[PDB]
Amino acid sequence: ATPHINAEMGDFADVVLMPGDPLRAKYIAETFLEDAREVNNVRGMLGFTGTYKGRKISVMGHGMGIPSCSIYTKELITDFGVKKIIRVGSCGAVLPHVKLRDVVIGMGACTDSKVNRIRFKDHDFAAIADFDMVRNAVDAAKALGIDARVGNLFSADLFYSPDGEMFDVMEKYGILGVEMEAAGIYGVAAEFGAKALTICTVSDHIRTHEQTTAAERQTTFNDMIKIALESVLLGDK
Amino acid sequence: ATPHINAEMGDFADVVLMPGDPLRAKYIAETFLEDAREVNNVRGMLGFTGTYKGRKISVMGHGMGIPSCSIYTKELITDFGVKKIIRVGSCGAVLPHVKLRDVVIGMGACTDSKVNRIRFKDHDFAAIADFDMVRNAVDAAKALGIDARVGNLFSADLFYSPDGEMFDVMEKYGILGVEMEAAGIYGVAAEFGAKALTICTVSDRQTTFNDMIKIALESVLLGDK
Amino acid sequence: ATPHINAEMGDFADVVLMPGDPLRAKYIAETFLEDAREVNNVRGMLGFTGTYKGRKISVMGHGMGIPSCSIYTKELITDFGVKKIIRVGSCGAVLPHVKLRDVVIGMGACTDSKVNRIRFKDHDFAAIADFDMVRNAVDAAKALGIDARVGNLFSADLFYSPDGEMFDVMEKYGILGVEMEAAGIYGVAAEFGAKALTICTVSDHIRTTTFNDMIKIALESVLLGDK
Amino acid sequence: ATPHINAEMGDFADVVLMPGDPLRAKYIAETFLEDAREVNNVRGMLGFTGTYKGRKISVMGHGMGIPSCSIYTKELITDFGVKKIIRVGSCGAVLPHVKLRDVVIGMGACTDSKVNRIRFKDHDFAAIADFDMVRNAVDAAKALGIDARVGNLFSADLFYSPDGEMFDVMEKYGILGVEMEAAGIYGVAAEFGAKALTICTVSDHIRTHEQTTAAERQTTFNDMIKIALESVLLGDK
Amino acid sequence: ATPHINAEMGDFADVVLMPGDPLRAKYIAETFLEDAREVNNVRGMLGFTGTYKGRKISVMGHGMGIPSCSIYTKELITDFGVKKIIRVGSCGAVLPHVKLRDVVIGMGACTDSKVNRIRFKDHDFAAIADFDMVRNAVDAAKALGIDARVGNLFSADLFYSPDGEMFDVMEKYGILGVEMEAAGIYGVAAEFGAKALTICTVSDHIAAERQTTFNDMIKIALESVLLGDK
Amino acid sequence: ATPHINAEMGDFADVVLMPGDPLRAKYIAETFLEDAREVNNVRGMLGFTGTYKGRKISVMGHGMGIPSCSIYTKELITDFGVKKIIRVGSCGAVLPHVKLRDVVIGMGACTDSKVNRIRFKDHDFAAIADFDMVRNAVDAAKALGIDARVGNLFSADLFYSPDGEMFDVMEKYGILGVEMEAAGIYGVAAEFGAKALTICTVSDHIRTHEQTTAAERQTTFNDMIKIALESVLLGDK
Repeated sequence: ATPHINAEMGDFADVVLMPGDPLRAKYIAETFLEDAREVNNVRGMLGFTGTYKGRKISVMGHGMGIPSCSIYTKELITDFGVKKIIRVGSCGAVLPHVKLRDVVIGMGACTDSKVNRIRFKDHDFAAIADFDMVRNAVDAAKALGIDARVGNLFSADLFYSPDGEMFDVMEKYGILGVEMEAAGIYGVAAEFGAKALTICTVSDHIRTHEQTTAAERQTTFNDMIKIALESVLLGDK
Repeated sequence: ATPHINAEMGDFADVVLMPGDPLRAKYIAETFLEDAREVNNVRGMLGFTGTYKGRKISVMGHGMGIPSCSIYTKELITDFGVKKIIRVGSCGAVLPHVKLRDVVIGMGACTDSKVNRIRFKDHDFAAIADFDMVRNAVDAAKALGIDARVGNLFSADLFYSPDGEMFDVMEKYGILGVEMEAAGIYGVAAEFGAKALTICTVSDRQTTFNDMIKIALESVLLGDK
Repeated sequence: ATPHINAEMGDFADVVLMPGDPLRAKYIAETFLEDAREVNNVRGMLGFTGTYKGRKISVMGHGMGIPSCSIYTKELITDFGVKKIIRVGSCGAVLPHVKLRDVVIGMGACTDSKVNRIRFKDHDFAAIADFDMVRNAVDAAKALGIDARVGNLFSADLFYSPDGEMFDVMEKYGILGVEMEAAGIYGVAAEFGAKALTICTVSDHIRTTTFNDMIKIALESVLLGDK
Repeated sequence: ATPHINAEMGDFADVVLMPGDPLRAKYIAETFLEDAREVNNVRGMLGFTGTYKGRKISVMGHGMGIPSCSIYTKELITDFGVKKIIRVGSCGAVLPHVKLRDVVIGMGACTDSKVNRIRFKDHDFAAIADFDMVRNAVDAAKALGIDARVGNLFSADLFYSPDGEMFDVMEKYGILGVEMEAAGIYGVAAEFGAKALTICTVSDHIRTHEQTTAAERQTTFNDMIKIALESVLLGDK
Repeated sequence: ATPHINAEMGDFADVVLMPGDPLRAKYIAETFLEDAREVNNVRGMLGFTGTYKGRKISVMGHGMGIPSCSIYTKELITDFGVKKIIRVGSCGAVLPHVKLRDVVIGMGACTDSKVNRIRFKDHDFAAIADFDMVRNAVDAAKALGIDARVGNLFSADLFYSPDGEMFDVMEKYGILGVEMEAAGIYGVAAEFGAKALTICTVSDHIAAERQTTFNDMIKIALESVLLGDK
Repeated sequence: ATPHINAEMGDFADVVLMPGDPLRAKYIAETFLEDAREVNNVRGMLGFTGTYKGRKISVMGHGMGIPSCSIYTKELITDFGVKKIIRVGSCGAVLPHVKLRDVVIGMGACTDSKVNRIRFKDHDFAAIADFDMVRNAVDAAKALGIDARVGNLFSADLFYSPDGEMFDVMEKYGILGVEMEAAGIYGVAAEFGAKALTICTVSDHIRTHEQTTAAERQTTFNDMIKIALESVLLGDK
């Protein structure tokens, strides 16, 4: 076990899907995986392992924010033999043509966190996904007939920012979705030698003010999960 | 209701105790409060309201790290009329004379987070607790036969430090304990005009945890007078 | 003697009150201390030692700004056995409801100086006072009928700051008073293992109770700490 | 014309290959393109336009360093209608089994430059390539039977680093190649709304001290040019 | 030889003049130097060695931007025994009384580059010229009857700056000229123990005239070297 | 009068020499000035005005550190018509070839203070002296048979630094002397539109370990003051 996961090597698949919400992890396990078993509940951060079309797969919450997900992703990689992490999250949109419930794939993740500067001697570390994982997601989505845009996310430390003007800058630079984790997970993946990808579903739009309910975020963003799971199968070929 | 809290104004007391672990919040509610009711379970971040010695009190998890607890504390303050937040958590000690099971009260919280720099035009914001709450907690501990240490915490963004350079520096400048939240909560309290305090037990013991919760709850009653 | 203080161990009490102005130190010594003697005059930075209600006490100017007071406080702590430093100064208020002559106690001090970042590997060091000292001062003030405000100071490097809008930021985050030293003194205290406190009187409002009372508060606060 | 390019709209193709070395640009024009004509010589920064397998294509030097290539790529995007830029460069390797003449594709670019912080309110902008261009390069390389790793570059401001320890940090975080431009070009592409990709050839090894000659860098790194040109043809499809 | 300079110790004089444009280096060699010989052409960054009034002089382009000129100046100093470097460039003006064609001598160079912060542990390194060289340049200009201002340049990383407001800040602080190199050259000079100076002519305010003015700058630079030898 | 100077316009000359120690200002007034009179004593920061070779000259302490000297120099400039400020101080050396008693003229001043960053939008402001004042000082020193070094000072915020390694960095980039004021004075002069120069005598060494006599130090001090005073006369011509 590790300080935040009461499990043993073997309990997790070598690929883990990770939403921020452990309740979404539960819904995914119950809906998409066969023979699902709970493999963690420390701090209520539910994780499960099951099979999807014969392929062993795990799904576990990572909590909100870079510091939270950095803990779980590190633990999975060093102690549970996890090779790939697919974050399956929600994000806010700033772009006019990005719509509620759109699926976005974060090839890169910008951030206002200091964690990567701490890692990288105060220079700019480009927090990027694994290329093959990005391509597997894109191809899985095309096979599924689900649209998906690929580009930059922005991983914010403050969901409630005092600096509203930063959204104008994000939009200018083509940021697809604003969430709170991708850059941190990508940093961890680089530090500990694993592969990672963040896929998000647009749960609110910052300019139009539209949003989804907490219940909707918890269970209904299934397009991204299908993409994630099928991308794993492509990855195995 | 907010995106992160499925409740309405009135469901929370004006004072909220917050451990990181929502299961700890459940434990606190079931152990210390009368008539405990679950008032939030969005994302499993359990929140409860009940009474302690007749005083309305809430307890809810804040999750791990500055960004997580920043969300919950802001929403409680701006949407649920919360006036005081007391974080009740664990910390790792750095000093030789700061023993295991010691109670530490964070009058200040250092951090390697950028959030307060974002707030404060890239200058040094001293992230501090509300003094009356600190005094209340010190007095409540004394009444219970405990000498709490009062001083600086360090709120880390990285539980798993890439290099661990900061540990010796924290020791050098007299930091009492390392955790992952206080500096963020204090920033929120300052930003939105509320009062906050972080209390921790040195974990690097069900008695001392209970002791800390008793300190927090009794400190609130002191503040009410 | 140290590079900036021509005195020897024993010349200073283990508690030193420090105004920015050395002539204010002279005034405090003549007004409050019995059998006061001058113990330093290097650079005109007048220091004195005497007694207050029988308690040995020193008072000495620290000059203006973090770099200046950092020198004097370090030398006092490392070479003269000083355990407690109490800065007694004036500050500007940015909050509407803070009044002229309000007393402010800096439990913390924000700053735009780089000194604590240099100490703290470019992270945020929370520059704080010693809790017991803060409490002693609150209690001493209350005994005199004064409700001191307890919270953050901001220690500016520039008295003539080019960034007026920062004062709005200070107001938004609840800064009680603006001066030029607290954060530096608190960094020195942490660095060298001592205790410090800054008490200020509000002398003006930035942008569009007496001094003797403040000194009494600081001195009486020491007596409480002794008990 | 623009301040650094004496040419007119239409003189450049909508895709431009750019080495930092204008003499490599000249070699590429003479060697890979038919009917190539010089379209720029301002400051000796040679630019050419010709066809590759019937497709109009340009190649032009961008000079050494972020500030130099930022000027040229900006002027090309805003004033000559250029839609895609492919940097075709050289780089130093820090990883043990990245060897001389290996081709590396920068899906991202780290940097110690301040330019993106200036653009992005002092936060972390993830300087990334256009995904489709990355995939086109990967596919072209596969078709050509040429190996090419995809990952992070590091765009340095100081070829001669005072801080040698930074190479250890690059190595730790899996940096494939150290050059001096990708992150700047990616920042310009984002700022002015175009698409970019950096492909490099390993010209020296920072650890073993193996290195190629100035002549070899000028005129023998042809694998990366084949990939770049074939990838454009894929993108057109 | 170095990866960016195909030449050997001795091919260069111990003083090198450097415009950004290698073609202007070629012009200088051809115009003011005798017996000029091309000594570098890697990346087309032309370098020449000749004599001016009997004194061995080199001139070579440095390309655009701090990273570019930093490579050339470093290599000239460490591998080619170069002692003094004089940048002879163009700049943009932000001050009212600074006119097109004015000659500015950069005793200092401000910058928005991170290179000196990298050198100097994230503190403020004042990127300054060598005093004697500045004085030689001022004295030569006087001898030639050319007026010159001595002050701060600003070395910008982005010719196309997203931050329009910074030019107001430069003006407020008396920046004489905005170019893209001096601060980097000065950092190199300090790092490797050589001497440097940047002289610029104002080419913009943010034909035959530009010629005369360019020549004037070159004459100041060359004549200042002679003064420095004395 | 101003908040830190209880004097009236005309009480100061248009040139003010400024040592850190107000007692040194008194010494200078008594030793070099005719008909000296005290014109300030607020905070014990003694200032005097008199004549040197018939020329009106002032001398006033500035206290220790950037924040202290920034207050005094600003007030002299905006409210007392002061055009030139000459700091005359002591400094520590880091270079072995820089000897105790050397005279150093700070044409530039590096610093670890944030004050110039605050002024200059977080970029690098080169804190410099006025060129003519530097030249006047070099010439005055020559005429007195003294060879002054001209280059960079480093203005430190911390006389007792926790960062011992910074001295190696200073040495590496050729810093001549370490003091605590020059960069702040130069920042003020630039902000409020006056001219400044800092001259220092080397009084200690961080790397070497010579030791002088008080007699030698007073001679050298006097030498520096003569240089400052004579440099003013040169500038008047």
